[PDB]
Amino acid sequence: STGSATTTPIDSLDDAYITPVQIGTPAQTLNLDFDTGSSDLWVFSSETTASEVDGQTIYTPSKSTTAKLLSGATWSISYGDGSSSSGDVYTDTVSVGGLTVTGQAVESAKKVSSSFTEDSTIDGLLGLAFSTLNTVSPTQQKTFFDNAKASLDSPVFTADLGYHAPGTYNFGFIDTTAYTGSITYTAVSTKQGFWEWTSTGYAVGSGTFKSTSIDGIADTGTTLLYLPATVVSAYWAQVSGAKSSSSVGGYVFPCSATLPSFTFGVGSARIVIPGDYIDFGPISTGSSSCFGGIQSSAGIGINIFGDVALKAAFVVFNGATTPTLGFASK
Repeated sequence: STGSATTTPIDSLDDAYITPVQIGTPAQTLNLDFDTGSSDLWVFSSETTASEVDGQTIYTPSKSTTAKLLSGATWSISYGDGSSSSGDVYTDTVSVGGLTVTGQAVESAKKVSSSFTEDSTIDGLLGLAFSTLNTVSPTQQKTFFDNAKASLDSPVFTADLGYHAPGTYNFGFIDTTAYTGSITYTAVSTKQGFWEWTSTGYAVGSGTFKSTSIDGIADTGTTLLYLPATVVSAYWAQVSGAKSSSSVGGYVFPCSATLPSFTFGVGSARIVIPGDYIDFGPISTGSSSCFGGIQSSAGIGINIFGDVALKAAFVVFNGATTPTLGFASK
């Protein structure tokens, strides 16, 4: 079996992408953020504190004939940005673009941090990292992808994110019309529970490619590209007037400047991120200072290949026994 769903940017900056997901019987449609950097499927619900809900669509398990409380199970998650959520667990039927899983753990939020409350367009997250990161206690739960794996024609999912445009998430098949050339596959390490891989180097604009190993994770739930301070200083040194601002919390550049491209290595192949994808607009409305898409990973502890990098390629997440990541130009 296969699944295919459209993913849409939440705003004009591609801050996040939402995909419609059907939960329960009769179906309740929620717009979820597909996250390859986490492993929990959690939603805003009829149990969430009324003051912490601001325009989101909520899941109501009492209105679903297939919903069952997972007695005693609780979950608690904290993200890299400082945001958090916790609550109880239900099992229910979940479908993504025609692909149905029965008995999926659906984590019902009782408490959510202000970061989630502010985003009225996001009804929850659908975790696609390895099930070892799931926060359900005492019984750890499987992700939607892990539960669907047996039914799928191939144990894969693909991410095809658009630049200021909708894209696609496919499950169980590789669309050979969505990319040009061939797909380069690279080894994944599952030791930390992420889609962790090693990039073979980088280039700034039309400069020479520097061969160097950059270990990082493929994360659809992170907006920006976070790389080591050395690489990031070499990129921003090419932008006139660019500087790191402590007040802003990262590199900023004059909105009048043209940004060079950034190339990252995948084995012997090159993926080129156009300069426009690195522009995240004014820091405040009317400002002449613009926020950059390539930032330092020094304060994080891990290099992250987020949406800025992923939307420049057709990306294959191969969940076979020996997992691999595939990259192709598009």
